[PDB]
Amino acid sequence: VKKLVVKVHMDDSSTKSLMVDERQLARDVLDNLFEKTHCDCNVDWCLYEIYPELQIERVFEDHENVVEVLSDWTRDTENKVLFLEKEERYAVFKNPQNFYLMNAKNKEYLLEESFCGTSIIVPELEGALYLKEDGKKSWKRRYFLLRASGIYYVPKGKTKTSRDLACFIQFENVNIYYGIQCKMKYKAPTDHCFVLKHPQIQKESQYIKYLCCDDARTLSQWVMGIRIAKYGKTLYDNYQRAVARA
Repeated sequence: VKKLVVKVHMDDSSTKSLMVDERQLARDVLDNLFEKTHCDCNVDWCLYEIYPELQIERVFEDHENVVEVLSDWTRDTENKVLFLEKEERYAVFKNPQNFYLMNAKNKEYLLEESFCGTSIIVPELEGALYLKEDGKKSWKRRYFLLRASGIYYVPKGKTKTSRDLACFIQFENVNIYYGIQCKMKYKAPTDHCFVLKHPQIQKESQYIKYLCCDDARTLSQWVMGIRIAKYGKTLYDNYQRAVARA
């Protein structure tokens, strides 16, 4: 019964307003746009969330309920939905070797082990990243480790062993975003930044976590890796559903 009008922004500055009820997923809105825009229907097409105030942005995952995501938005919000190509969204499924470390046979076997087993296998990703200090234009280099449940950090004066590892954040409690203009705004070492915060946060908060990578490659590895850990088999299912429409 619950209905909502969503203004979807196109790349050429134009907009297309759709009627979206409480039952529609990002998958359904995309199929609707596919018919109306007459696009090539490639897997990179996605819904894209932008927060102009906090200057953060992320892809919608295809299984996400659109109304539910927009219900977190304030009445006076500046937030926009965009329809554009993001080739990073399913990068692991096109080239799994770029993340889990190749021909069609070895690509298939690697993905079936990582996604089609009993539990998911998350890339063995670890490295130092710059974490922003709460409310301060100050950044600190800490060693981080990617796990199935969340990201773990090495406390200053501890070792890499799992017993010494403390949990930084759990993926259940955050969406992952790109950080925009973090270098200029907060004196981030680079602009290769990702942002971890709860869907409900719509303004400045200490619980918005800002992480800066040394290069563009490191950013790509962490965003893809965290999305694998957070979304798991559903992300694989999203991709298979997208290939069938291409």
